[PDB]
Amino acid sequence: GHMEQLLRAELRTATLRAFGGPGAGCISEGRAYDTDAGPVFVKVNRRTQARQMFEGEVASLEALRSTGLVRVPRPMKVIDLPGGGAAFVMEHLKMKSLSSQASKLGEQMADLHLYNQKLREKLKEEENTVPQYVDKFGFHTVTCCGFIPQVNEWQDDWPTFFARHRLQAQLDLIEKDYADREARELWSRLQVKIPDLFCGLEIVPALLHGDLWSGNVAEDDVGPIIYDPASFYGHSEFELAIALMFGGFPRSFFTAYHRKIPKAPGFDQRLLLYQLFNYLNHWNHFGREYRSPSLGTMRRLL
Repeated sequence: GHMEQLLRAELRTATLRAFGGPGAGCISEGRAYDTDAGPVFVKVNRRTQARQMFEGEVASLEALRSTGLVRVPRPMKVIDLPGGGAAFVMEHLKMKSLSSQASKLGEQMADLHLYNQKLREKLKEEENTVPQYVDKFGFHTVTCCGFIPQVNEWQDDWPTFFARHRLQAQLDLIEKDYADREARELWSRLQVKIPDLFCGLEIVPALLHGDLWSGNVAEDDVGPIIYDPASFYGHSEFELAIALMFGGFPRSFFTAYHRKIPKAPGFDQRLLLYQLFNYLNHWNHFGREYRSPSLGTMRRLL
């Protein structure tokens, strides 16, 4: 069976009539189909690592949806395609661009980073008493930021996790593909200074969307919607690094967010360490074009 007949088999509808345009106006890829059981959105990708990439997104969607705090599209099915790759069926929402609900979202995001912390505090009262806190950084599965199968192996210390499984992840493929001299030299000097940027700070693992830029965030008649997660447990300030970079966010959004999680001492230097990951990752996805920002950033830190 091809794409439409396979979608009909797994969704149990005879209709699957389509509507909408490229990503319904917001999502980068995708088409919307009206089926017997209401509407769905289908994302297609014909690379080999498509299923895994999509299986990472369902874990991400599964984990944010289970906190009740933010509205994400409900995963539905992941169908392997005969011509290579996979299709990912999901609940279809109608989406406007984030304007009025930018106040509501900043506090939804703020709650989401504090959710796992409210869980630890419940377990404290539970222990002394005469739904599960995550004490480590990482994720139970491979979620992808793009088409790079990432590693979310649980590490206990955040600077450790981030340096080896985020930054080194990227500067390794940058060494293989580009053989960039200024990159390896700068990275060897930076890697030692990272521990000095998190002193005077206690970090409680926070569940992150993982790619929260202005183009992965919308709104509804009901409220704000986020989508396209690359989720893991990390440092809440990381979530904002990509959000700032391509700034389509209203000041509404950060006025709310920082009411609950205010900017801690050292915010503005760790901001650079996190935007550094995104610059590297974009170098690897989009070309040498991101070399000037990537290196100018490690230059800046030192």
